[PDB]
Amino acid sequence: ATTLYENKTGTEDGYDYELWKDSGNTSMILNGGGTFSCQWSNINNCLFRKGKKFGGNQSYQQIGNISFDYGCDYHPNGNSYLCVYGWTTSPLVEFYIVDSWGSWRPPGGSPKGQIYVDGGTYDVYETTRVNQPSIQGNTTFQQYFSVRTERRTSGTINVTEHFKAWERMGMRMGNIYEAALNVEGYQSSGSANVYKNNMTIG
Repeated sequence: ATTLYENKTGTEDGYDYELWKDSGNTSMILNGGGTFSCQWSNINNCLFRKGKKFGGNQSYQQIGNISFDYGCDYHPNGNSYLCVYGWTTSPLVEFYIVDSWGSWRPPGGSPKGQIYVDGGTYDVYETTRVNQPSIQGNTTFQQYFSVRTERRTSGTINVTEHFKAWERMGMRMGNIYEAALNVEGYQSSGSANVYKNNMTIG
Protein backbone atom coordinates (compact mmCIF):
# COMPACT_ATOMS: atom_id res chain seq x y z
CA ALA A 1 0.00 0.00 0.00
CA THR A 2 2.78 2.46 0.94
CA THR A 3 6.26 2.22 -0.58
CA LEU A 4 9.34 3.73 1.08
CA TYR A 5 12.52 4.50 -0.85
CA GLU A 6 14.60 6.26 1.84
CA ASN A 7 15.66 5.55 5.42
CA LYS A 8 12.63 5.55 7.69
CA THR A 9 11.29 4.12 10.92
CA GLY A 10 7.67 4.01 11.93
CA THR A 11 4.78 1.80 12.90
CA GLU A 12 2.07 0.01 10.94
CA ASP A 13 -0.73 -2.03 12.57
CA GLY A 14 1.22 -2.36 15.82
CA TYR A 15 4.47 -3.38 14.11
CA ASP A 16 7.61 -1.28 14.27
CA TYR A 17 9.19 -1.11 10.81
CA GLU A 18 12.53 0.11 9.52
CA LEU A 19 14.14 0.55 6.12
CA TRP A 20 17.78 1.50 6.27
CA LYS A 21 20.69 1.65 3.87
CA ASP A 22 24.00 3.47 3.85
CA SER A 23 23.87 3.85 0.05
CA GLY A 24 22.08 2.42 -2.97
CA ASN A 25 18.55 1.67 -4.11
CA THR A 26 15.96 0.29 -1.69
CA SER A 27 12.21 -0.13 -1.82
CA MET A 28 10.10 -1.36 1.09
CA ILE A 29 6.37 -1.89 0.54
CA LEU A 30 4.41 -1.77 3.79
CA ASN A 31 1.64 -4.33 3.21
CA GLY A 32 -0.15 -4.30 6.55
CA GLY A 33 0.25 -6.26 9.74
CA GLY A 34 3.72 -7.72 9.94
CA THR A 35 4.08 -8.01 6.18
CA PHE A 36 6.42 -6.16 3.86
CA SER A 37 8.11 -6.59 0.52
CA CYS A 38 11.51 -5.27 -0.34
CA GLN A 39 13.94 -4.88 -3.20
CA TRP A 40 17.50 -3.65 -3.19
CA SER A 41 20.27 -3.04 -5.69
CA ASN A 42 23.62 -1.24 -5.80
CA ILE A 43 23.69 -1.13 -1.99
CA ASN A 44 26.59 -1.43 0.43
CA ASN A 45 24.53 -2.36 3.52
CA CYS A 46 20.77 -2.45 3.84
CA LEU A 47 18.09 -3.84 6.12
CA PHE A 48 14.30 -4.18 6.08
CA ARG A 49 12.35 -5.30 9.13
CA LYS A 50 9.01 -5.47 10.93
CA GLY A 51 8.66 -6.49 14.55
CA LYS A 52 7.86 -5.12 17.99
CA LYS A 53 9.68 -3.41 20.83
CA PHE A 54 8.78 -4.70 24.28
CA GLY A 55 9.59 -1.71 26.48
CA GLY A 56 10.51 -1.81 30.14
CA ASN A 57 13.10 -4.21 31.47
CA GLN A 58 11.66 -7.72 31.40
CA SER A 59 13.16 -11.16 30.87
CA TYR A 60 11.83 -13.64 28.32
CA GLN A 61 10.11 -15.50 31.16
CA GLN A 62 8.36 -12.31 32.25
CA ILE A 63 7.22 -11.41 28.72
CA GLY A 64 5.96 -14.86 27.76
CA ASN A 65 6.62 -16.86 24.64
CA ILE A 66 7.90 -14.95 21.60
CA SER A 67 7.30 -16.60 18.23
CA PHE A 68 7.18 -15.62 14.56
CA ASP A 69 5.02 -17.53 12.09
CA TYR A 70 6.38 -16.34 8.78
CA GLY A 71 6.67 -16.86 5.05
CA CYS A 72 9.14 -15.17 2.72
CA ASP A 73 9.47 -15.23 -1.05
CA TYR A 74 13.25 -14.91 -0.84
CA HIS A 75 15.46 -14.13 -3.86
CA PRO A 76 18.88 -12.68 -2.97
CA ASN A 77 21.32 -12.37 -5.87
CA GLY A 78 24.40 -12.00 -3.65
CA ASN A 79 25.13 -11.57 0.07
CA SER A 80 21.98 -11.47 2.19
CA TYR A 81 20.29 -13.17 5.10
CA LEU A 82 16.77 -13.71 6.41
CA CYS A 83 16.39 -13.87 10.18
CA VAL A 84 14.72 -12.87 13.36
CA TYR A 85 16.78 -9.92 14.62
CA GLY A 86 16.70 -8.21 17.98
CA TRP A 87 18.41 -6.92 21.09
CA THR A 88 18.66 -7.60 24.79
CA THR A 89 19.77 -5.17 27.45
CA SER A 90 21.38 -5.90 30.81
CA PRO A 91 23.56 -7.26 29.19
CA LEU A 92 23.52 -5.68 25.72
CA VAL A 93 23.33 -8.37 23.02
CA GLU A 94 22.43 -8.12 19.35
CA PHE A 95 20.84 -11.44 18.42
CA TYR A 96 20.06 -13.30 15.22
CA ILE A 97 18.09 -16.44 14.37
CA VAL A 98 18.96 -16.97 10.71
CA ASP A 99 16.85 -19.30 8.54
CA SER A 100 18.20 -18.47 5.06
CA TRP A 101 21.01 -16.61 3.36
CA GLY A 102 22.39 -15.73 -0.05
CA SER A 103 25.98 -16.35 -1.10
CA TRP A 104 27.55 -16.32 2.38
CA ARG A 105 26.34 -18.15 5.47
CA PRO A 106 26.72 -15.84 8.49
CA PRO A 107 28.46 -15.13 10.81
CA GLY A 108 31.70 -16.93 10.06
CA GLY A 109 34.05 -18.52 12.52
CA SER A 110 33.40 -21.69 14.43
CA PRO A 111 30.26 -22.51 16.40
CA LYS A 112 30.05 -23.13 20.12
CA GLY A 113 27.57 -25.92 19.51
CA GLN A 114 24.36 -26.95 17.81
CA ILE A 115 20.74 -26.86 18.95
CA TYR A 116 17.46 -28.23 17.59
CA VAL A 117 14.47 -25.86 17.34
CA ASP A 118 11.34 -25.83 15.15
CA GLY A 119 12.37 -29.00 13.30
CA GLY A 120 15.76 -27.60 12.28
CA THR A 121 19.33 -27.80 13.48
CA TYR A 122 21.00 -24.45 14.25
CA ASP A 123 24.69 -23.73 14.73
CA VAL A 124 25.21 -21.37 17.71
CA TYR A 125 27.82 -18.57 17.64
CA GLU A 126 28.88 -15.75 19.97
CA THR A 127 31.01 -12.74 19.02
CA THR A 128 32.03 -9.36 20.42
CA ARG A 129 31.58 -6.05 18.60
CA VAL A 130 33.87 -3.34 19.99
CA ASN A 131 32.84 0.35 19.87
CA GLN A 132 30.13 -0.14 17.25
CA PRO A 133 26.71 1.52 16.87
CA SER A 134 23.94 -0.02 18.98
CA ILE A 135 20.57 0.74 20.56
CA GLN A 136 22.58 2.29 23.43
CA GLY A 137 24.98 4.33 21.31
CA ASN A 138 28.47 3.45 20.19
CA THR A 139 29.63 0.79 22.65
CA THR A 140 30.77 -2.81 23.03
CA PHE A 141 28.27 -5.65 22.97
CA GLN A 142 27.97 -9.36 22.32
CA GLN A 143 26.28 -10.95 19.32
CA TYR A 144 24.40 -14.25 19.61
CA PHE A 145 23.62 -16.24 16.46
CA SER A 146 21.55 -19.33 15.72
CA VAL A 147 22.07 -20.26 12.05
CA ARG A 148 20.05 -23.04 10.44
CA THR A 149 22.22 -25.74 8.90
CA GLU A 150 20.03 -25.82 5.76
CA ARG A 151 18.07 -22.90 4.33
CA ARG A 152 14.32 -22.47 4.73
CA THR A 153 12.06 -19.51 4.05
CA SER A 154 8.81 -20.27 5.91
CA GLY A 155 7.75 -21.78 9.20
CA THR A 156 7.70 -20.88 12.87
CA ILE A 157 10.67 -19.38 14.73
CA ASN A 158 10.20 -19.96 18.45
CA VAL A 159 12.46 -17.17 19.71
CA THR A 160 11.98 -18.16 23.35
CA GLU A 161 13.30 -21.64 22.61
CA HIS A 162 16.50 -20.17 21.12
CA PHE A 163 16.86 -17.99 24.23
CA LYS A 164 16.55 -21.07 26.45
CA ALA A 165 19.04 -23.06 24.39
CA TRP A 166 21.51 -20.16 24.40
CA GLU A 167 21.19 -20.00 28.19
CA ARG A 168 21.94 -23.71 28.48
CA MET A 169 25.09 -23.13 26.42
CA GLY A 170 26.17 -20.55 28.98
CA MET A 171 25.09 -17.43 27.06
CA ARG A 172 23.43 -15.00 29.44
CA MET A 173 19.97 -13.66 28.66
CA GLY A 174 18.99 -10.24 29.94
CA ASN A 175 15.90 -8.18 29.28
CA ILE A 176 14.35 -8.46 25.81
CA TYR A 177 14.29 -5.12 23.97
CA GLU A 178 12.84 -5.99 20.54
CA ALA A 179 12.52 -8.77 17.99
CA ALA A 180 11.73 -8.47 14.30
CA LEU A 181 11.63 -10.44 11.08
CA ASN A 182 14.56 -9.03 9.16
CA VAL A 183 16.06 -9.05 5.64
CA GLU A 184 19.68 -7.93 5.24
CA GLY A 185 21.60 -7.22 2.06
CA TYR A 186 25.29 -6.59 1.50
CA GLN A 187 27.03 -5.45 -1.69
CA SER A 188 24.29 -7.04 -3.78
CA SER A 189 20.82 -6.89 -5.28
CA GLY A 190 17.77 -8.96 -4.51
CA SER A 191 14.12 -9.16 -3.55
CA ALA A 192 12.33 -10.61 -0.54
CA ASN A 193 8.60 -10.57 0.00
CA VAL A 194 7.74 -11.22 3.64
CA TYR A 195 4.16 -12.12 2.74
CA LYS A 196 3.43 -13.64 6.14
CA ASN A 197 4.79 -12.46 9.51
CA ASN A 198 2.59 -13.18 12.53
CA MET A 199 4.43 -12.22 15.70
CA THR A 200 2.84 -13.70 18.81
CA ILE A 201 3.75 -12.71 22.36
CA GLY A 202 2.55 -14.67 25.39
